[PDB]
Amino acid sequence: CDIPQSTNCGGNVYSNDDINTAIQGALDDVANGDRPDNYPHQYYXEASEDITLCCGSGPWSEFPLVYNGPYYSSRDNYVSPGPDRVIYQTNTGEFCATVTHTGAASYDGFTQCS
Repeated sequence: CDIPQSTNCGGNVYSNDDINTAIQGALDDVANGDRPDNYPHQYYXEASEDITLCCGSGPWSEFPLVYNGPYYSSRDNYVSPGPDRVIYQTNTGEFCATVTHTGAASYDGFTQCS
């Protein structure tokens, strides 16, 4: 769907530019064989009960959502991905959702941003 003007991930508010930057960043990264901290990761889901995608069929990818993006981490300079992520349609770059570990029931769990 169209990138929202802003999104609230457990207190961290990101703009449409932060979101777009994450997706564009991830696509460029993949195109050049640079996968910072091994992201993007595949998003395996439609079975998900608390995450609603606003995009079509998979495959779906997930990449860290951060300020002054896009997220980047290097061989000798580790940078934490933080708790927030963007999910996009792998083959098209279509925005699907913003999710976060913040406010989830377990450390590895996710909830949708508002």
